Amino acid sequence: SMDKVFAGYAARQAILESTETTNPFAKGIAWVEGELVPLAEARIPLLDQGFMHSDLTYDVPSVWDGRFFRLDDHLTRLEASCTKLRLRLPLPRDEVKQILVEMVAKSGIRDAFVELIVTRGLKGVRGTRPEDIVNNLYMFVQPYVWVMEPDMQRVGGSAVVARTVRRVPPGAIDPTVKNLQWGDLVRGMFEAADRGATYPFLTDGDANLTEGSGFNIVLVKDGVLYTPDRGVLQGVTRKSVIDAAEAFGIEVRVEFVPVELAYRCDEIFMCTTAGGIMPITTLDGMPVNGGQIGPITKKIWDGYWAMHYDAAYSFEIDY
Amino acid sequence: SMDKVFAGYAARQAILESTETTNPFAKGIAWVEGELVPLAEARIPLLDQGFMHSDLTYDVPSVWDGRFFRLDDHLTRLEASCTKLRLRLPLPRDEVKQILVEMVAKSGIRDAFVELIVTRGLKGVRGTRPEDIVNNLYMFVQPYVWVMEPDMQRVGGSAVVARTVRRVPPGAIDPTVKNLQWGDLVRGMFEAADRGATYPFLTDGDANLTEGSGFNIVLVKDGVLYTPDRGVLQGVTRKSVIDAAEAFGIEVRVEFVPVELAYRCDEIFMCTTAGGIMPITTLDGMPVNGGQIGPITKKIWDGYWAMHYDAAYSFEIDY
Ligand SMILES: Cc1ncc(COP(=O)(O)O)c(C=O)c1O
Ligand SMILES: Cc1ncc(COP(=O)(O)O)c(C=O)c1O
Repeated sequence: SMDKVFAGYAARQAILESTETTNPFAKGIAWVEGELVPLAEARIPLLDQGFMHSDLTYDVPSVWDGRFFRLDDHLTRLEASCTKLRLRLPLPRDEVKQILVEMVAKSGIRDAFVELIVTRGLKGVRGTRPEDIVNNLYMFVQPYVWVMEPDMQRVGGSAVVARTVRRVPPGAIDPTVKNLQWGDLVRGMFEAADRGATYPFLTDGDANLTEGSGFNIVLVKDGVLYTPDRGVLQGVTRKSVIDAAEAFGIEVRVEFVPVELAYRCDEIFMCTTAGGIMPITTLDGMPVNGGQIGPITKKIWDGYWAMHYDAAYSFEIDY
Repeated sequence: SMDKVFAGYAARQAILESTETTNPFAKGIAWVEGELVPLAEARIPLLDQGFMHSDLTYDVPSVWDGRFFRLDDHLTRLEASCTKLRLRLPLPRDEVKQILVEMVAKSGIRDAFVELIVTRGLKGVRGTRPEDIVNNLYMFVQPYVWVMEPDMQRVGGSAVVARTVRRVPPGAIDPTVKNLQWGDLVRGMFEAADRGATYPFLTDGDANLTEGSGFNIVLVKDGVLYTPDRGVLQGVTRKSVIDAAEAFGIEVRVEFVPVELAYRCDEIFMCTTAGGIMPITTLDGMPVNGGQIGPITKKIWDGYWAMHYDAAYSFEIDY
């Protein structure tokens, strides 16, 4: 049912575009210091510690066909991330939700990438008394972003297990805290391109799989799903994959996933908010179990997008 | 001869402060997109990938008593860092040097912290063709920053070996590439404060010392200097420490430094551009070999500041 999903998106894109010459927010909208402004014009202070030392957390809910998807899960993860970094969401949570909906309405964007950022503020942890630290908030709405483009999801992507880089371990930086410190992940993207592939899979350096440059990894083997427990973000897409699998009666094991399972499994897909369910059909230059998108991947694919119209996981925005 | 160095600084500081209310650049000046602006007013595009994914490198030379210290070393390290990250300094190096000198002069600042930042730009590595990527440059000059303030340097600070966090390993993020991804270092600063100390010493997760939140670590035992080789920034202050130690006939060992050596060494000091030579007299709540600043620390301290008037390591700015 990719045709239905992608055709609906192509149609809504054409409409969105024809608003660009008259709606200054049609290419994205940003919230900065309580003002709304076109995304291409948003500026932040050079001295903000979110920039000076990437001292921040963030989270990215999405809108599809005018329905916010699992927004409360994203806001709850954001607050959990903040707590773990000794940050505090600078506005009441219900007010933040209110602003996000309004921002989407003004943009007219029906399929949107939505980002919230909480930074330490203008005074850094080093030599500022904690009582004088004032956290900052930034939010923006932009057109939906594809870690895997629709036309590649019909074909499958190519991945490698990275050998020149490995994932930052939790004892250095907690990967359950969503953060913008992408040094290892960018190295991985460089390595995949050098090796003639699109996506990097990073190990934990101890012969287990973790995650990639903006996605969780799922292996399928003998009808069972396998996905890394430790060392990764606990994605909302992954959580939706788990909800779908259980509804379908497919076993899911969130556990230590040895690198070797990647070379003898039946299917592979990545999952993430900016793109959804993303099949992988070659691994280290070899077809994954024959090279075709697998049946369980397809079932999860359809179940994920179905959830976007399910009131238990979504709500409709008034534009 | 701390008295002379610090009293000279205090005097120049009183002059600078007296002008804060009439020189608009006296609190700092920034270069953004070819424009010079007061530092407190400088702003960068929200969508710059230096913010969105901390996809950048940086470097921090300094000015002392109107004399740039080792600027060409810092600029060469910046270019080497750019190369490792596949970035390119956006202006010719000699034009970059000329702008900085101009910026210091306009500010009137005689003791300056000078930062250069090269970011990926407005288009990210994920989903932009490399040929369409355009790196951005930001620079600023601000009053000299003290990781350890003069009064504390006369007496020594207190550190802990961090036990809730360890340093990001090189196979994840190269610590010789100066970067603003301080997730582990901020955790270290929190841990130190939680424990009633100031400075965190992070290990490599294999029982060896690395560096801290903005500084290298040097141990002194039986007349020999020891400082970690792998897993740390190759500090320009550390390079100056080595030049001074060789000048004095003191042996320096840049090698693997087991954590245990910190508990039985004779002296400890930190070194960094933002403060210079910073003695440590208590470790994990215990005195370091008596709790007094050691004689080899004092010799390195004096020689470090003497090098700031040596034409081989510095040049005078025309204000
Ligand atoms: C490193 C990383 N892992 C996993 C994910 C997937 O998380 P989620 O499904 O909540 O978007 C992302 C999100 O972009 C990510 O950046
Ligand atoms: C992590 C880290 N280690 C060491 C240093 C010391 O480098 P340098 O002496 O060149 O300033 C710095 C400087 O702030 C640093 O951030």
